[PDB]
Amino acid sequence: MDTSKLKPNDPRVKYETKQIRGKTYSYILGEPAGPKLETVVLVHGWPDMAFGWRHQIPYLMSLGFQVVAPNMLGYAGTDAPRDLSQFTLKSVSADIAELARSFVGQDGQIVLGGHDWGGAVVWRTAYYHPELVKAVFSVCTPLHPLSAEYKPLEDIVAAGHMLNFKYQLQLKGPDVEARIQGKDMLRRFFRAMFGGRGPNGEAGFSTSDGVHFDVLDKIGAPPLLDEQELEYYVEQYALQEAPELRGPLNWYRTRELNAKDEMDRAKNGPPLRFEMPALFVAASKDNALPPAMSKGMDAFYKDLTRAEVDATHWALTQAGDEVNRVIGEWLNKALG
Ligand SMILES: CCCCCCCCC(=O)NCCCCCCCC(N)=O
Repeated sequence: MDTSKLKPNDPRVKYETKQIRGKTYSYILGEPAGPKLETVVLVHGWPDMAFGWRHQIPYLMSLGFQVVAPNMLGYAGTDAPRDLSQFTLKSVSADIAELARSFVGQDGQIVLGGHDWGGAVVWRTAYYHPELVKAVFSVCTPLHPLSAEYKPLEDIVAAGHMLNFKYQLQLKGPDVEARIQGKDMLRRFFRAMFGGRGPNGEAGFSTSDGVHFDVLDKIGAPPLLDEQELEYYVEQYALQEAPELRGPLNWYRTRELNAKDEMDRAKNGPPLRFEMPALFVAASKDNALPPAMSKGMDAFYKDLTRAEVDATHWALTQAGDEVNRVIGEWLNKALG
């Protein structure tokens, strides 16, 4: 079995859809080499897609795992509902549970893995659906406690707090959705998000201000995507109806809806408490999700393995071989 990363439209995997909780979900499905050990479900974040797991998918297949990597709500071939309540962490966790059980049966279990917003999804999925999740891991995204209060992010950052998330104000508003439309702008956006730079070192993205629109036309080739990977992201994002980023950006519009869900759990539901084997892979150079943010995370876990790779936010690809090894060795211990 060939273990190198997926290429665009790689024939080693299948590309399918299923109706899941009223929505069409598209996904990558890779079948195990050998008798199946487990089914692994992998969950990307923003602005990624299932292909963001292209280093992990064939690796995990070669280890004996069936792999299901959906394009998440809003992305590529998956529906983008207009109703923001579909985008909450609880509703998307329920989508993941139904999709998982459509492969493993209602009584089955999965290994669950996430990155970025997907990392937040998978911790919530393990909390909402402990019947289903046998082991869970996240790259970059630490646990965050159940919301006990709702405060507008504008007020939080105006008091000088959570300043690494201030870019979420721009993303939640109209500017990015209105300006990044069509394949020409999508192409410049992805050159920016995957590290391309301008003639005087201009960056296309900052955690303080979000997308730097006025440098996008000067951004050069991204070091973290090759030319056909970049065009694949453009083509797949162009599957969404214009404005193409409405779906992905809806992940920034749910702070109040998620707070409503989680204030109820903070007062009446069970505590945030993970009894199943868990792994957290921090990324040293992620400015949006810095390792120090994982502070007192260990207190919420019976069995948390920690790792840290020296990589940017795009650790799944930039450090794909290292992340694969960390996951495989942890999974081997967790399952054995
Ligand atoms: C822990 C609190 C709850 C989870 C919050 C997760 C926030 C996810 C998110 O907003 N990710 C977007 C980052 C932007 C990529 C940066 C590209 C530029 C580059 N790295 O080259």
